[PDB]
Amino acid sequence: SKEKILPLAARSKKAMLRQPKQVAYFSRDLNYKTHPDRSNLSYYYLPDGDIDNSIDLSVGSKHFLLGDSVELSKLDPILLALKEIEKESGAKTKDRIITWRGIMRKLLTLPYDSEEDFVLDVVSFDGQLFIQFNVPYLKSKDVQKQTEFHKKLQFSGYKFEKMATLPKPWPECTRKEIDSRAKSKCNNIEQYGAIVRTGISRIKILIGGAVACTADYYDENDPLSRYIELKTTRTINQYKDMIAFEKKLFRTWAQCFLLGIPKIIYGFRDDNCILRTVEEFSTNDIPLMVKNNPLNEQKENCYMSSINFYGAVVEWLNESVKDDQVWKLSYAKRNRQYLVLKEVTDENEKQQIVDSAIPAWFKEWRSELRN
Repeated sequence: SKEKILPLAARSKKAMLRQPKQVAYFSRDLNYKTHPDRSNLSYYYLPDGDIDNSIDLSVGSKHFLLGDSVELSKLDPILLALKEIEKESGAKTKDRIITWRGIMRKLLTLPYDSEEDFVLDVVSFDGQLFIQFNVPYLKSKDVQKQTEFHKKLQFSGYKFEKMATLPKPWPECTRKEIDSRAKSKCNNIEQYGAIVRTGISRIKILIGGAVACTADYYDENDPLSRYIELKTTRTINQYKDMIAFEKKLFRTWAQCFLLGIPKIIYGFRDDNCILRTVEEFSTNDIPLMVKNNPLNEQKENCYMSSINFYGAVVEWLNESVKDDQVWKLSYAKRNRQYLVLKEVTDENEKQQIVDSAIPAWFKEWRSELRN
């Protein structure tokens, strides 16, 4: 089993970035059946009075259910989307890299935020690298998932998301469902997402993304501008707080910039899970705020280095695997020097990984496509 080593300090300054461009959207139901609709597409709404009212983010914690990552981190929604893309287009797309935003954000953050361990399938069916999490690794993640404070934090985030949104546009949204947001559950299953055909170097990449909610409505021409991402962290009170804040904004900027989402509404929950203050951000403004901070003015801008490293990673991916060759891309927190690109063999793990990642529905779909 051949293996290739990619140094962690490698950079590709040549590659420039194409602007993000959405192609299609989806609405996964509560039964993990993805549908091509905007059922879960919510609308942002939060007056200043609500954050003046000291809303509690911990109420109804026991009701917080959540699905499992094994069947969640699956390319099946993107696979269906591409299925109709080639259904009416009639020809395979030039896109090569297909994955989820989580892997991309993790590998962008790697040069400076390297505290991550993961294994990535590198299946190359039909000359289209369907990178996604290794399915046996997903089962192992359940043990690695393990407490109560972290789950409380995710519940705080989802409650903040539910409190600052609306199932319908504000005009048609009746008062009863305005004053019913706090009495609903927090389902971590149904989501609204879309596929983005971004670009780095000379490779077209399809990335799915769980869109939190649109700003005021859905713009039929440039939907990316109207999209908003909702996040919340502990309130800032000292220098260590704002340093952790800056790291969180680094990773959030990486996430949004890969999806090309301009706005960031960023909550500030206190010690006891209560929202205290909120404030907004623009995606393009993040590096300027970070590198022009009057407080603790003190290196260089990690954004360009991360972008160049990600371009080098894309070049590595498109140059390493030739065709229909499954690999396993992994990184250990103790490595800190290289990327582990090993290929799996024995014609059993390869076949089971291919079947799990790509259902036969897509595999048979390409058969008539070649016809």
